[PDB]
Amino acid sequence: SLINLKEIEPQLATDPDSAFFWSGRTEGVGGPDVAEAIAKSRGGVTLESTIKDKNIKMPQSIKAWEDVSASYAKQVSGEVRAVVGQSLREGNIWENVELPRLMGNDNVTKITTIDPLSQTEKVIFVR
Repeated sequence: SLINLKEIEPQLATDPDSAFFWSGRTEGVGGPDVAEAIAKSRGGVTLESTIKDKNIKMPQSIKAWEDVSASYAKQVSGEVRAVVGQSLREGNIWENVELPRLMGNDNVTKITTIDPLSQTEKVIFVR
């Protein structure tokens, strides 16, 4: 592996009701920077903003991101928000790594999606 997962994991923990996820684009609008803007404008964080703001060094590159994404998902609690576009990439981390671990996270109480362009919301899970 390209990273030292065991020492990074504690830094991926998030405050309750603060974690955001994201995937895809709608009419070409989306991606990690748009998700971070939506998240921070609403008082929350993303995986990328956590990595940047907690100064975690990230690049085998795909495996590193999968491991950190899974750890981030495992450590959230409360209400979760996800900026999910209409156009998703086959194999994306949100559907293949993160959302299954959110479903397996007994502390997740709600998942709400937000479109990256319109910001229309949909509740997709209530536990």
